[PDB]
Amino acid sequence: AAEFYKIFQLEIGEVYKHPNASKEERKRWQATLDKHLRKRMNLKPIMRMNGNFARKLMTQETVDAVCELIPSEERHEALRELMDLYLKMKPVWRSSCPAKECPESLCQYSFNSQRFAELLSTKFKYRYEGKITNYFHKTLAHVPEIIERDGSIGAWASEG
DNA sequence: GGTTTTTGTCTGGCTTCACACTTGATTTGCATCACTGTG
DNA sequence: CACAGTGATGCAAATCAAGTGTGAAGCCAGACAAAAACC
Repeated sequence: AAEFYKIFQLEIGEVYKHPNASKEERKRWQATLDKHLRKRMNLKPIMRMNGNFARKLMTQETVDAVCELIPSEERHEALRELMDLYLKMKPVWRSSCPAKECPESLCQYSFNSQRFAELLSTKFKYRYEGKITNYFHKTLAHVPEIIERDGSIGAWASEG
């Protein structure tokens, strides 16, 4: 979700049309996103991101509120489908027992991963060519093997 | 079988607690509300 | 889909206070009378 914050922060300025930008433009995008977040979702800017911020910003209303700052309807649809895919994927690895708490999300995880992969490769070409983050690689590749090997993922987390 | 312990009873009579109703008049319990905090 | 708080508020539910005449239970008397675990 911190990387999604960065994605919104970069896309609010329409980087896909302007490949080059200055740190002043980056700070402008920072300020606009932070203001609109505090105005609509009642959040605050935080220096290093935490779990409560992650859960709040991984909501459909996050994109439903940030689309007002970007003009492109194609970008609106792309962000909406990206958020939908991530929210479908989250219960698989956050469930305390995915075999008896989200079988519908477990049965189509591979198809959702393929759709997310193709969307990242095509519609967000400006960031994910030759560089993909560790956590997206893990989430898109190794989750079904982990759930088949162990039985659950969220039970073995470090929140305790 | 003996021996000791462990429970059972006997009826008249005593105290002690629960209840039978009803109409309010409190007092107790538990869910709601949007949030933090360790990352 | 982290989970245990954080306190004020509000409504459902439990307890009760008033009245007297009952039932139901526990126990007192001293004595007689069956089960049961070791020889």
